[PDB]
Amino acid sequence: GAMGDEELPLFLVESGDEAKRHLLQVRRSSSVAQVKAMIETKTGIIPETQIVTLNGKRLEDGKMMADYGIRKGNLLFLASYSIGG
Repeated sequence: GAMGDEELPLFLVESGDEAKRHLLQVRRSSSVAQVKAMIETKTGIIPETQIVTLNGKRLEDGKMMADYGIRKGNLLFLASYSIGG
């Protein structure tokens, strides 16, 4: 509606392969649920299994980027659940 920057950039670093890098713009107030929603739009990995991690912190449900005190174009580490057993 008017001039103003709300959304904030981000950096996706695949844990399995550092070569896989993807910069995505998402609001800080955006919760990991919506943020990861985009992460799926680019990677395709189901959210329920997508384990993202901020600066030493783990991405929880309902938690917003701002909750982690992130910054414009903050670093994010992408991960995925494993079998183990």
